[PDB]
Amino acid sequence: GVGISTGTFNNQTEFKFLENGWVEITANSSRLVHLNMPESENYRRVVVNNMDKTAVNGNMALDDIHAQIVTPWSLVDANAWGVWFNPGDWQLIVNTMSELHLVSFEQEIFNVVLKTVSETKVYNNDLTASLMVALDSNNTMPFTPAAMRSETLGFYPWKPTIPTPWRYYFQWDRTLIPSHTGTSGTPTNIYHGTDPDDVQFYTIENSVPVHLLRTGDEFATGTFFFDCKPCRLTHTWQTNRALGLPPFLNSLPQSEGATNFGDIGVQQDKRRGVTQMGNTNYITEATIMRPAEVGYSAPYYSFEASTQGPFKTPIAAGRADGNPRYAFGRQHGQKTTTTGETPERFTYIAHQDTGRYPEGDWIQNINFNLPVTNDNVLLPTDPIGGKTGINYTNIFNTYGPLTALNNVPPVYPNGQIWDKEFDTDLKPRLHVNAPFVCQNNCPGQLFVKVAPNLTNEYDPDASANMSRIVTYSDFWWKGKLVFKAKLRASHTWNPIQQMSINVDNQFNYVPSNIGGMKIVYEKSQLAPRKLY
Amino acid sequence: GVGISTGTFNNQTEFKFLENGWVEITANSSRLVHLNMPESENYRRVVVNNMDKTAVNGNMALDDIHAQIVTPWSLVDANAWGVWFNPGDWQLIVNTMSELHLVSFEQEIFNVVLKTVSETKVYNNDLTASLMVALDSNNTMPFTPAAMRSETLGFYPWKPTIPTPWRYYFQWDRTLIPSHTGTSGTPTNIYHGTDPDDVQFYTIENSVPVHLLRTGDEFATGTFFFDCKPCRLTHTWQTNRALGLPPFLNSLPQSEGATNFGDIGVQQDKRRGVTQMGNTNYITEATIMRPAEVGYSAPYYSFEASTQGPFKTPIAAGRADGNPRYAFGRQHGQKTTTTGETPERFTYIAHQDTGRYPEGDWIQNINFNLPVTNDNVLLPTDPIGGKTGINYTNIFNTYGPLTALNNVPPVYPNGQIWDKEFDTDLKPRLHVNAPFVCQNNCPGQLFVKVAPNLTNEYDPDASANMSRIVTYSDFWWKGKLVFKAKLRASHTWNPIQQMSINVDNQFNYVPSNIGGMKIVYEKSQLAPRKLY
Amino acid sequence: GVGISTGTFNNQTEFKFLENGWVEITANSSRLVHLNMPESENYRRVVVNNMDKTAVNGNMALDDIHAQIVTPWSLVDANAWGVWFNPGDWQLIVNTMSELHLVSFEQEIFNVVLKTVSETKVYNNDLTASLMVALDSNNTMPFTPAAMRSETLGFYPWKPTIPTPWRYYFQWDRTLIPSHTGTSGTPTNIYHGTDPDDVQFYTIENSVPVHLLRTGDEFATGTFFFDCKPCRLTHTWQTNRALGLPPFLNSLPQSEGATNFGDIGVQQDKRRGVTQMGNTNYITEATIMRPAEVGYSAPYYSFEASTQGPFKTPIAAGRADGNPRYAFGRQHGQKTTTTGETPERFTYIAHQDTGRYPEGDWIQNINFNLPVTNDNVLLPTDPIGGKTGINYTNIFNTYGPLTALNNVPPVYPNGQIWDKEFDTDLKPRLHVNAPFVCQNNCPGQLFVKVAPNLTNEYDPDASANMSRIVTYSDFWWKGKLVFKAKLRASHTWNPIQQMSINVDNQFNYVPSNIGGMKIVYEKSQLAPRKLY
Repeated sequence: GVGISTGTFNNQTEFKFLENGWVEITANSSRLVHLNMPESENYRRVVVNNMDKTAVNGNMALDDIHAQIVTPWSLVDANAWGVWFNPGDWQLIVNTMSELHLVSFEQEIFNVVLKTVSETKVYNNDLTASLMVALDSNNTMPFTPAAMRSETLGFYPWKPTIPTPWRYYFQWDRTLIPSHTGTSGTPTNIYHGTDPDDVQFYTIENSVPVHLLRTGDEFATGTFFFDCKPCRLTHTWQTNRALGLPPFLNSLPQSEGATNFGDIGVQQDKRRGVTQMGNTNYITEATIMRPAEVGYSAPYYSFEASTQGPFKTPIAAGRADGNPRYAFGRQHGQKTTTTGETPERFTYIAHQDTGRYPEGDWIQNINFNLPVTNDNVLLPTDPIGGKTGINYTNIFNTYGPLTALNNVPPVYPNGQIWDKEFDTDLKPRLHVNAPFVCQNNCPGQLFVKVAPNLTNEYDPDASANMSRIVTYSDFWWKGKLVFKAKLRASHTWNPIQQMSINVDNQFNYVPSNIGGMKIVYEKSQLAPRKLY
Repeated sequence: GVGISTGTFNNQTEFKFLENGWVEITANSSRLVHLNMPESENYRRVVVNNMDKTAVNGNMALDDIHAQIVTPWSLVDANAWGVWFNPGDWQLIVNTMSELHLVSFEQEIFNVVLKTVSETKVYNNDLTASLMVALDSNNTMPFTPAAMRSETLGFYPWKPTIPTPWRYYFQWDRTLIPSHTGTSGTPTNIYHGTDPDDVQFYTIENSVPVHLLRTGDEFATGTFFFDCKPCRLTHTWQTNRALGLPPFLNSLPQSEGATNFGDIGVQQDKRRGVTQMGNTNYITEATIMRPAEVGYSAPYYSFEASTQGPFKTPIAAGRADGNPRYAFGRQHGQKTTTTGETPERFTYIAHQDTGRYPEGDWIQNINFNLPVTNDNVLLPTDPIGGKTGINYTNIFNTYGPLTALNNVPPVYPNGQIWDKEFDTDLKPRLHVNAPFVCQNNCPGQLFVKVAPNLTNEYDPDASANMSRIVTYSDFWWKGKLVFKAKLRASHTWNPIQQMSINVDNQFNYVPSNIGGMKIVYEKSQLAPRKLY
Repeated sequence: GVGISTGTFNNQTEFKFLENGWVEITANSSRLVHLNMPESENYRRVVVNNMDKTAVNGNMALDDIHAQIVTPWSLVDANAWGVWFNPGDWQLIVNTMSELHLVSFEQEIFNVVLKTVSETKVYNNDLTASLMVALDSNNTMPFTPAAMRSETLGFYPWKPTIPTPWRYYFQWDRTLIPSHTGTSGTPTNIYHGTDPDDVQFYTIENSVPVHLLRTGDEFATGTFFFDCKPCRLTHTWQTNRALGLPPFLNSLPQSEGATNFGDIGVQQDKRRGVTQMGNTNYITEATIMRPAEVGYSAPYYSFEASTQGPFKTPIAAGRADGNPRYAFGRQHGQKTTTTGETPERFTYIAHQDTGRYPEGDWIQNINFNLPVTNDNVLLPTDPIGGKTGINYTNIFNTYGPLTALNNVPPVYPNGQIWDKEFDTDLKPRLHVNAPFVCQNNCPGQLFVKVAPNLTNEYDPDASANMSRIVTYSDFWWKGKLVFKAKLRASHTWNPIQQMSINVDNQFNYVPSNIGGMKIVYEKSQLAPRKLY
């Protein structure tokens, strides 16, 4: 009713230790969401064209041209690690567990309170107004993860959070011929328009049922059950130079110190083994036959153009290319007492050794006369195309049927948790934005809107926008996310790397004297893992 | 007891011909293994740094820098084809069978005899000494196939074989900037050390239970059961130029001879068919649309660098790149009466036609004015980067979603049989060192050590190494490997290629007058196979 | 029999994760023990009198006078943490667990091998000689923990260890009047003898049954079951100044920085609360009434004399007094490749805040005129007895009925595990040498001896010692120690302190190039714990 609560606040993380070494992690996240009324109750088709910056030669990468439908609805996203875990629970997980599954997810919206402003300002209660809630359970509306724009719910359970205004990409065409500082003419930079065979205009009213929650009702999305593969919390260190049986050392050091080394007392052209160079007698560590390849090379800072513009070719694993950079604001980890619109940024350097170092590659003639001449070698310091700053490693792809990679690690607290799978015939082997991927069905999105509050002077035949009573809602969101983890076992004599608190990172986990909080980024895959 | 045998010698290969065309091949292999006591009963951390050879400009491929833990244990490896088959059984298999499965594997160690030397030299029996045996059934210790260093058991049932000293790769860091003969400065060549987050020190005592076998006991590893895909003993010959319906010959030869040819009596710009060149009217054999691609191109003699140095990028299929070179000694096929430390070497040229011929590739402009000019073509004789000895085929990768390949063929007798699967998220499609790959569980490794035989003057608080009685063991190893094969059927009018003995390879299978034996290499995939 | 093994080597640590958050830790420890024959097959009564060092005035603390029975038996002690755990398992325990119980213990002696030396030296096998084993299950013989002399078994599973020769304290009397550098006469320093009412001569032959193990038998002590209280792996930080409700801050900082503080905006003589100073109006943090007292003060470096000499009064908790110092050799953690008889030493600084800081104490008159004069205060800088270097805190005891303490933390790897309880009427509340204490029954001690090997010329009526054949044994010891632990839960927003590997302590867990190992000391009680 009017004076009866419809739910309970719960932001606890429960660890249930089943036997066989399996744990169930139930993460409860409760927030107070504050929502304003839409600036315009109509769907808009907007085109963004930044030719002022791209007409300058050499600024192709600064392209921001697109077309989007702007919607009077807001999205409630909880697809980020920080919504569900604090630094302590994250430490427990990444120090005690080895793998991690994703079992269940459920949401509720309760304790809705709608108010109106009258201008001093007076705030009255609209006991009869309503909040429209929609849940796209069938996944008809386009998927839109907020964690890539850093627009999820806040990371603090005691701070009210806002939802993000919903919008999606409309089709368009765009051609942008690249150039450089010093081109003669004017490269083609035109927004072509829209292809009528690709137009797709979605509406929440025509696709999903909408509930009208007043002050005393409750919305509960039933528990969605995932079916995915487990994310590993252990990293690998073995490249192709550390796979298999090492060479037998005929001379071992006698006075163990700093610069006393061992010696394989056999000439390199008189050693035993297998090699994939069928015209050479040298058996070394760079030449011996390994089972497969750990990682691959890819053209870095390469821009492929398609029917809607240029985009950076994504890289699977990093070494700075391949390392994701996160920028975010005060709701999502930045010091809540800073001033200015400059976001906080960090580059996540993963622990896994699966990337390449292009300054150490080279290609030499098949004759293999081992002291290489200049005409029989291609170095990462040789001009390709006549460009002093472009070498062959920029146009090099070594992805073949022998490549072994690892999935991306969880990024606390700004990374995604789950992700949609592409609705194509041949699916990609991994995403670079989320460790988990919903294969067939993925949790539905939760849209919220505040119902129109009309005045007594409303004319539908008026070109001007309708006149509404200034209304704003605040409700409570609750979510339950259930994981299944395995507890890790020690297989080495030596201890391993763990996450801990020390004198340097001490004040990142406690608030300041003025209530300033922050959530620094923590690494997930700490413990090593034997690859082969 | 002391005078009771604990096992039996069996080195027979049994062929059980079940109906439906399925055969069970039970290979029994018995050897007499001779083991010395460890040179040092401690684990050693050794670093090998060969900067004396790599400080010379142009010798990057001669890198042998690494770090390894040297272990007082020895490994007993039987993962090679020659341990289980002689030339006759191999002929029978590769001439009568079509596919080949891997069913079962089991090992036993029996008839242990431990002796001590007293210095003339007197050899006494230690009836109370013990031999430590460990079996890593859970696969905790790092995998180490010996067939890549040619350190498996011997290939002759009447020759005593030795086990190889066990060791494994310790983590390290290494950067080696490549150069050539004629570089100005000194390229960076430094051994950085070890990253504490990747240190992994394994011990047999802390990971596996150890049995202490005296003179009258017996160790038996239970039968391990594989679950893999069958290796095919038939090769394919069809490239992309021999797929589908040939063109109709309107003029057929009338006087069949040597140089009388047929003629497609239709102009090339007036033929019917499908082509993936949507701007040309020519339909030829180089242009017509084939279902997919058989093979791929890969950058050959390419060296990718990672956190531990440079390594050769492995190639799936060869045509000399892609063809494995095997070097080995007198236990593994070399003439047992040769003198010198020079190993015997051979390059295995496979029968399958899935590689490329870079001297016959080229890339031409999309305009396709068929008599090509110079500015509209890129040949394998054009300098890339200004290097006379490097052309575009060295930096070329044509591996896409349309590539069809074949697994690697068995290499008798020096090739591996089975292999571990990489413990990564995304697994490689094939290994280049073994036809079979254990997907989840793979047979455990068998470590042997001779227990410490202490004297009466032992002080644990002495910095010097302990004083031991010179002890050596000799035991008997038995192994059973069970395959399942299918018998092949003839589908062509013409006979096929078979392996046979002739006047040229006659004395490779019989011993000399001084007892000299040898096992030459034989090819496995002889019979053709229709690909499409 | 002669050529049949009687046991198996097992040095694995198994973690069985039962549900409800309880884990069973089964630690298996296997060693190869080397034993020589006794230097004399008789019991000796020896008196050690070091008057050469104590006759010098001021050297009372260098007293080493005592009387001991030296026994031809050796003790096999496994009461140390390093025998059962390596750094990895210790990291797992002290990072994942909260408490720790002690469930079970069992030992076995197997694979006995006895040999004789003949002098070059020849080592023959005595198939008929025997090894005497005794197990004091009824605890008749005096208890003797070896970990206080650092004489337990070795910490490395791959190094042969020796047992310690057994001996125990015989009664004696001793008076040593203390003095200083500059005393006039000669203080009384005399060894009085033995009181006939306290003589106690124990023998293994008259108290325990002895088994005679030949080459082919096995001794197994049944599983002993403890019943003790759990050791906590969490430390406390709250002293008496951090107990209860803090004072209300009427002025809170507005510009949170480094030196911006809060203010209790109430005068100290106008505050509300309870105080145990019934004649003062001041309510501060040093004066407010706390529930009880956390810790106590004790006279530090105090020497109490009794009927057998002076001894240091033991201290419960440390802050350097109260902090135990461990000295040990190459079997017990020191670098196994060092040279010299200097042992390695470390002082264990515990994490718990329960000690005192005598430089911050003082006693002032009961009148409590707050700005203290000199005649109304006693500072830690005031001479007591006229001695410039002795203040009142040296003779101060604040142990009362309001004192709350914590038990001692486990010390890896040199600390004890369990301990006997004193057989007195009123028992102490805690020991300072072991976290666990056997209340009624404690595991029996395991004595080993090599049986006399007589020659053909033996006369019992000869005053000279018997002539024996030089004999030495080596056997295998196995032990199983079962703990029950609870897995810890996170109750704070901030992470906690964990043990980890880093660039500084990296090479303490991996061996050198010459096989040099070491076990550095690790702290046990890392995570905080709310006391009140």
